[PDB]
Amino acid sequence: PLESQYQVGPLLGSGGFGSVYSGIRVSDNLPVAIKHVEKDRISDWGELPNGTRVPMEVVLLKKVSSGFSGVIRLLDWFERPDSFVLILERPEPVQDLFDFITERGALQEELARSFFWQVLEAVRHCHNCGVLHRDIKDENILIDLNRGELKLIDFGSGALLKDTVYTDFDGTRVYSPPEWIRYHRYHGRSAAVWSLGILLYDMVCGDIPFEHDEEIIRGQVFFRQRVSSECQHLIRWCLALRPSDRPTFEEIQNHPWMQDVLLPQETAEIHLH
Ligand SMILES: N[C@H]1CCCN(c2cncc(-c3[nH]nc4ccc(-c5c(F)cccc5F)cc34)n2)C1
Repeated sequence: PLESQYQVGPLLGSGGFGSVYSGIRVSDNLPVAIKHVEKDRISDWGELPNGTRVPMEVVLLKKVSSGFSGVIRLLDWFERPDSFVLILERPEPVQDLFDFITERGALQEELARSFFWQVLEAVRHCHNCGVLHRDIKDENILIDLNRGELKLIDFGSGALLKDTVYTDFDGTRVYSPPEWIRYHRYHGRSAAVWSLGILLYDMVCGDIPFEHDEEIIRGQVFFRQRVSSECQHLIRWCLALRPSDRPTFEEIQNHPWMQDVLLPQETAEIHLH
């Protein structure tokens, strides 16, 4: 059962994603997150190998939860009469990248370089497992403050990775590529790289670059903060209006601005602790 397995604490959040409660596995005080969601509010269904009709979020999660990674992992789940309850990891102390930036203002480039890299590595992981997150942002990235490690969260907008076109999008708008805005059509990888450019700008500037459809499609990036020239270049390269002019993951990771990254543990010693 559940309540017998987990001792539910206070509500951590609630929204489209449902309601998230702080919790702890009784077996070993492991800190966990307990996410509840009503079936009636589930749009994207799918099924496990054994063919169980579960939320696509569960399918994906299970696919990226094997072994170590920068993705909060799904420990266990439960089906209820009118809802699904997922048991997910819970760093402690932890803080999402949104509040972190909101608190600290634009980040130092060395810190951003560390964070972004970890992000990239986690997205390459997801794609290896054939999963497309579809909603990468500072709100869906948690920071394990004592480790300096970032974890991806919220796969309820995700999709199985595919080489053909996507015509559905239910992720964050201002983070949506121009090709979706204009044509309602996009491809996995390249649309991902567009959101990774929004994120990078977001870190180094403290706020996303575009706000209106007009801005997203014009593709003009103005820097509100003092950013290195190498960094503005990588950012403008990810925000290339034409999907095929955007860099590949390997290209992003091989960008000058991305050399000499600090490992997590030092990132924490230097910028968090
Ligand atoms: N739109 C996003 C924004 C954040 C909440 N959302 C989701 C969606 N799917 C999984 C998890 C989630 N899985 N494990 C967790 C441990 C802590 C906290 C956590 C936290 F550290 C700080 C504030 C709020 C929190 F919810 C969340 C966790 N969270 C929706």
